[PDB]
Amino acid sequence: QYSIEADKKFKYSLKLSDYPTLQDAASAAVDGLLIDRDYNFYGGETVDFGGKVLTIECKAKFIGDGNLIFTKLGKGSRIAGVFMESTTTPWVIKPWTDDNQWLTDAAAVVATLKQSKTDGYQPTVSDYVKFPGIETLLPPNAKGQNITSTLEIRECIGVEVHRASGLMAGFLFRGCHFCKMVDANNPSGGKDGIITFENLSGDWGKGNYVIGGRTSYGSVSSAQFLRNNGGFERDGGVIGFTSYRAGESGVKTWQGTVGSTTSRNYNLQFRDSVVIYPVWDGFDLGADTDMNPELDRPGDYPITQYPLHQLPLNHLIDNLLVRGALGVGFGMDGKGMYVSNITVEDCAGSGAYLLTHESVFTNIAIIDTNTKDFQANQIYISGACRVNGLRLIGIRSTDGQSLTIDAPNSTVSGITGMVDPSRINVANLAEEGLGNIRANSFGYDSAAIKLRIHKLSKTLDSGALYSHINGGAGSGSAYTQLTAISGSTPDAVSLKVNHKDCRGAEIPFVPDIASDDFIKDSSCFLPYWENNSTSLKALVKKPNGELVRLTLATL
Amino acid sequence: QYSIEADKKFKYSLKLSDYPTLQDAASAAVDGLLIDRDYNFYGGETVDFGGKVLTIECKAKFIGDGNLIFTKLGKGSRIAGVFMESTTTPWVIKPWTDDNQWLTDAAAVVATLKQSKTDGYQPTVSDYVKFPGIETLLPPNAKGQNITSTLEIRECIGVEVHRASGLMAGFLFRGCHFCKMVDANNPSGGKDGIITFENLSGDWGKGNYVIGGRTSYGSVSSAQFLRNNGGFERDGGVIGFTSYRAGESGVKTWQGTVGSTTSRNYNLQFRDSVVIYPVWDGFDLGADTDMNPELDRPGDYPITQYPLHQLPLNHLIDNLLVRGALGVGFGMDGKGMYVSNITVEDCAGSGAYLLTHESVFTNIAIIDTNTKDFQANQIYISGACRVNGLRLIGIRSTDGQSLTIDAPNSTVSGITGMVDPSRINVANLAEEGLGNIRANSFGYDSAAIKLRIHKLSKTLDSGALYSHINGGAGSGSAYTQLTAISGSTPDAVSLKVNHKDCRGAEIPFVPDIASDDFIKDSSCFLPYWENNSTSLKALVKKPNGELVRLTLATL
Amino acid sequence: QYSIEADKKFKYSLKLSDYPTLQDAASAAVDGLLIDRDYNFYGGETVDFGGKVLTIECKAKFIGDGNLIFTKLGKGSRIAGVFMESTTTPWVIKPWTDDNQWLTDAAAVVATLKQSKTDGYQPTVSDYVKFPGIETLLPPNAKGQNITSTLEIRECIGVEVHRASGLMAGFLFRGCHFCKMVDANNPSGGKDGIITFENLSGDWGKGNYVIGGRTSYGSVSSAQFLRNNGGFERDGGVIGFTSYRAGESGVKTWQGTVGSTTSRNYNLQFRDSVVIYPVWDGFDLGADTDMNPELDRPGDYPITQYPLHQLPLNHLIDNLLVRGALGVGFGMDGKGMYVSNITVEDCAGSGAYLLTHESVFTNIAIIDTNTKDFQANQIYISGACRVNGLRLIGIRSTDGQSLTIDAPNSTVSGITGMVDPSRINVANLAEEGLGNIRANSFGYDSAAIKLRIHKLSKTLDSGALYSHINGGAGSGSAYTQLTAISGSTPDAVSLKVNHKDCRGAEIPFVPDIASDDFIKDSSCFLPYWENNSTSLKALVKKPNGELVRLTLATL
Ligand SMILES: [Ca+2]
Repeated sequence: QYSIEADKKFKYSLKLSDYPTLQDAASAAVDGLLIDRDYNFYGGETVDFGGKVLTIECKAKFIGDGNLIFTKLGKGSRIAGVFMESTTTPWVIKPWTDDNQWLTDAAAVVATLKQSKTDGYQPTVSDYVKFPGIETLLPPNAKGQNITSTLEIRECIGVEVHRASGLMAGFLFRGCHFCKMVDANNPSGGKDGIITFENLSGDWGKGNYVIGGRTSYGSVSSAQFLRNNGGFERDGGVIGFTSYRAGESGVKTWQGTVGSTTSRNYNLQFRDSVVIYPVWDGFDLGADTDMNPELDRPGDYPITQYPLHQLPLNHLIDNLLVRGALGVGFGMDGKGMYVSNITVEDCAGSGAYLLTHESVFTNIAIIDTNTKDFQANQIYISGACRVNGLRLIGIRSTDGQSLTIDAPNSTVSGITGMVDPSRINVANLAEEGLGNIRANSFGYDSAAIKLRIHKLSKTLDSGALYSHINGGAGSGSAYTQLTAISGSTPDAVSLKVNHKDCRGAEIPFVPDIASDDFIKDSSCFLPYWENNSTSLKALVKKPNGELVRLTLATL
Repeated sequence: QYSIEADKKFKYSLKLSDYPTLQDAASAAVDGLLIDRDYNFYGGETVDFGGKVLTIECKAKFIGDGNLIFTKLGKGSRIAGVFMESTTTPWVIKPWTDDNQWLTDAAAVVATLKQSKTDGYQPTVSDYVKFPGIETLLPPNAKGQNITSTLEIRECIGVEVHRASGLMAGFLFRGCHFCKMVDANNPSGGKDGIITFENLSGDWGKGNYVIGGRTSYGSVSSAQFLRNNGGFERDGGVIGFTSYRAGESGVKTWQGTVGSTTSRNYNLQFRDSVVIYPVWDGFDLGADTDMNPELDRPGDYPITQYPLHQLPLNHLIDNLLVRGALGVGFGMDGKGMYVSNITVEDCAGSGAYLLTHESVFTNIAIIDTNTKDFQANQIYISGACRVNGLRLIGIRSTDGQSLTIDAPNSTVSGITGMVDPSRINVANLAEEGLGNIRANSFGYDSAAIKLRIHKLSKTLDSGALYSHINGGAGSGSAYTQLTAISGSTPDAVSLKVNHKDCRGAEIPFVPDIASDDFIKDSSCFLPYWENNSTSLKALVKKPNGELVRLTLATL
Repeated sequence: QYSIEADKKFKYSLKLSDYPTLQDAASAAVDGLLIDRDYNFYGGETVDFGGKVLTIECKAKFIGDGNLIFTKLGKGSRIAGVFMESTTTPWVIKPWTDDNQWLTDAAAVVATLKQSKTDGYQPTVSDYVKFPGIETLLPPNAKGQNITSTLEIRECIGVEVHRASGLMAGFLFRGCHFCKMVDANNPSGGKDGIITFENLSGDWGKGNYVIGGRTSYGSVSSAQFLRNNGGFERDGGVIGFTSYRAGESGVKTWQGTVGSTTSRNYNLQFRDSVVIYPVWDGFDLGADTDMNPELDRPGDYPITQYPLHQLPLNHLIDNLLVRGALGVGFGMDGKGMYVSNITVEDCAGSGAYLLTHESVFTNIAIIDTNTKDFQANQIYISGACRVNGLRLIGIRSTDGQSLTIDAPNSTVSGITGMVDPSRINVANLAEEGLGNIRANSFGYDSAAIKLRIHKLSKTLDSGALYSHINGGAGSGSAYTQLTAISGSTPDAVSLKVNHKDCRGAEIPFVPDIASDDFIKDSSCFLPYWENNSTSLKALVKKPNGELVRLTLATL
């Protein structure tokens, strides 16, 4: 009698402590499943949840190298608090100092080696490129390691993993749809990506998100996607996420062919997220391979339809922050893209590397990047793009000859910052829509409005409008000067108004007999010097266009 | 004995499968209530939860056309995972192509008709305006449909609905306070608004939020408010939300009278949210009716106190993104408003439609909008407002004569982008606080600093300061030119410095006898031509202000 | 037999109603603990949770003045829905009007006194400074009150408090690590800080966050940190948070010595958050004491290593909004800082007060601040910093002489807004990287490009390039004018091109005999007046640099 009442009035949950294997618990579960004791799993251990909609509450660890594979969870299933930990304590490198300066010297990086499940990462082949010479210097026991404790959700729909954490930990959603990794509680990564949505088989992934939370370390990228397409609804991607110290990149959409098909991604959101101190890049949102690319795209659009780097990727990209990359802050490719509100600070390589065409970039800030001169420039754009608002330069100087922006096919407006103008290369730069203007000068005895024709010279101003103090401060007097370059000497030739408060115009004249072709316009005169009589002459182009030579000033 | 122990140590939850009706389960529930089987409800089915603080966990569907009404939930009650689904599969339209281009032709829209619970929406009367002629062309079976499966929370305080989803689904909070719709899991909408806080009766709504999540489709607006006032504490609104493909608008505060009282809203937050591909508008934050307005405001401030469009709405509006609207990206009205950090891209109608007065807009970006020329301009502001930072123009051209910004009573500073200056209309445009300036020119043999007096001509520059190459690249030589318009020919009259590297000033003279009134200032001279003697003359205004005519240059 | 089955298949939870004290329930709990009845606690009541990982679900109140202390919760424990309420109803002040105008007059503030647990705050000693004279005017029963109902989590790791609320409520994490205050459900504060992470004893705090949610009222700061260091991983801080009407500041990192050691903080995130209507400041992110500072830093870096205000605080600060402060919107100190995307509106004191050195500020907007002239300026920067993008001025005027920006050691670029240029003081202001420029003028018969040398005069332009209409609108004619200041009269001396459509240049001449030193450059001439013969003369500096005087124009 009581049993009838009790079966109706109490919440169903079983606990793993009461079962000899995880499958035994899974098979018996109805609603709740509590992980209340640490569970040692073998790599490839596979649990069949019978299509049941389960709420898996974790208050202990899953311990093992390799993958713990969950299958046949019903839509609406949730896994909370999971903690993955490897059995192996690998050798890790820590390529930064106790003052958070990046180490770049291979020998210094090797000297950091320790056995730990955190506070660094296992070297991989990409480290051989990142730290040149390290391949030879690393001891064999620190090369080729492959330690990750991975929770794999396999071929499920509508499963969410919440508040996950771990040590040498990874989370893989393989062949899943409408799944989410929510509020990741700072798992410390292993050899593989920390959060992966991989859909190389089956239908293109859709509805797969990283929402909130953060990760640390890992040998490769923190959050990554293969063969996902969010549809026009943009149903997938990364929102509200933080990546710290990825061994590769913070957020990565894969490029090129993986196995026999495309790993590329379309129609995802990348918004409201932060990547700090990646060893490679902050955001890597390209789809085509840059160096030595495939000649085809099996499973994707052919090269005949869209050239390399010109896929209609159509991601929704907004409100991203990157700081401290040892590689590139923000990288992408594609055609027809809109990108907005990107802030990149203090990166050793380019702040932005944009292999894009017919794309628009709005309100971009690239602040103290390429600080180790790893790339040619701070921001590169290959194709014919538009940039509307670009902040350049924080507090760092540049000693060498590298460009700040090289966007040779792009049209740009709204640069702010103490950029060295010789380090700008664009197709067209303009402020078409300014109002009435004032140039305010501080810390000088003059104010200047300068002109520079980059075709003539990228390094020398070709003319200027100046105002210069006469006397000293408080004099109530200045002179205005209109200048032109000659013989590569800026300001060589000039007209002045009010020099020494004289209230007159000082007019330059041709220092010898003027040639006919020196005068440009009709109804104008050009003064010139006749030294043989101590006279000024005037070459006059009359209103009718004919030339005459007159005497202008005499002894 | 065991029963005493068990009653104390187990969590209380009952499951709907054990009860014949939802009311029977509600009446028996203590703490938890599990929806473990699909439940078919009749429209208007009303459940009385006895004031109990319940945690309702949904792992199955509520199925029915019409409203499932929950009442008398205690403060702190939570409903998670709810899934609403209609019994009717209606006719829906899908006014976009397989390349995500909007369809605007009525006949093309009619051709998209299919029976589905998603992937489109049921036509409503607003479609008759949006797609002109469609009212005549739609078959009768596709007109006037009214399918929604709505969870209605009625007259409750402190109830939260989390992770809701569905098909033809809606969520209505009627007469509620301190309620939230949290992390909406992409419900696909029906005929009515997807998320509604309606407080037409009782106290003004307060504490009501949409937090996080997203919605898709629906015939009308995704998230909407009637008669809510967040108080000075700004306790309500929309934060962190995404709307896709609203049949009307993404986020809407209602305007005008509904029933017998005001539907307007005050003191709400609209922040950190995204609206993509609405059929009408991204954000519709107006309170007064634009076309054919009421002559009064029953239940609100009278017109005598605040004129139409001048209510002190006082919303907190920041960090919003809109892309792809078929209507207006961002619309509002009100007086005394501050708005910041708004980004609008790729809209067919105006990017921003601002019926505002004595309001401030900071860091606005309106990028490639009014692309179908549906409105007069890309950004319109009616009243006397201030705009501080305005990015205009992405990559699209404008073939016709429409203005980009028409803000005739507004003062604006900080435009960036390749705007056509003839398409700017403002009360005042200025950059008062620039430093020393350099104009850098790429892709031309000259650099230019131009002036345009819009009262004189909106299409022609009235004067310029140029620098032009002498010779070719690398010559180290340029000439500076100061010009003025005459006879509507820009640059008609000019003074040059260093033309052809001559190191002299070429000075324009009056091509005939100068009239007395041609000279402006004392202690100045004006050269002019005397053709009858092949002489230059000078009209001199002496230091004492009197005129004299002198001979300046002779044969 | 049934008991064996039941013990395995039901979720364990006990409820406080079944136990005489909270400790009795804690001791018996296994998994869940339900707070189902209001519980009156005594101040200092301490509960030992036995290291157990518990899920504490609150559906009733903890009632008491003083602290309810939770200890020995296991990592992964969660407390949801907690509601703290005092037993005392104190006297509170409400220093704002029914139109949300701040009250500043002490007598007016005293007149607001009422007994309530909300809608105002208990006066503290800081109010004596904020409202001068109020110390004398407050009745003794409204002074020195100390009412807070505080949930204290003591020396725990990995505990999260979710959806907390209350009246006169506070939340203290003392000596905790890896703890979070998540989705605070608008608790109304008491005398102490609403959310505090205090780590004065033990290891520096790390992993401690406020994530999401909001608070209202309180006598002091809403969210605050003492002796936390997030490490290079930036593992702690405030993300996604809203503070309303703090009695002191919205978000505060403490400064100086507290007790015997440092209260300072390093390496925290402050992002994506909003502070509205604080009585003092929006964000107070300083570490050193401004007024009457300590001569040392026990427990921290010594002054010999880092001077006052020059600590390497290294916080990650981005995407913050402040509106309506009665004090300062955004304040900080430190050296080597990067700060981005800060928006401050409508503050009575300075929008930003930056005691920083060698720091970079990118995309800052300070809009209508120092509105009550409480400080010297709207934005102050003490040290040698860089500002890249600064929006100034909304719609408010300034009647007095206060500066807008005073950043005397800083280099700034990219100011936008209707700033009064006389109210800018910086070390250097420049736009180095503009393209070809157009100045568009509306509402005037002229367009202007002005120059101002602040060393000469902060209030008068020293020269200008103008374009002015000849005739009226549509004439197709303008004149260009190049001017210079003399005798503190702007535009006193000028050269014109095309005045009255004459097609000639009007040239100013020296109104008397020119002195030798009036001419600057070789191969130039300077016209001057010889009144005794009604002649223009020319002072000529020949190509060889020697002077000669010629006759230029004669009767
Ligand atoms: Ca002469």
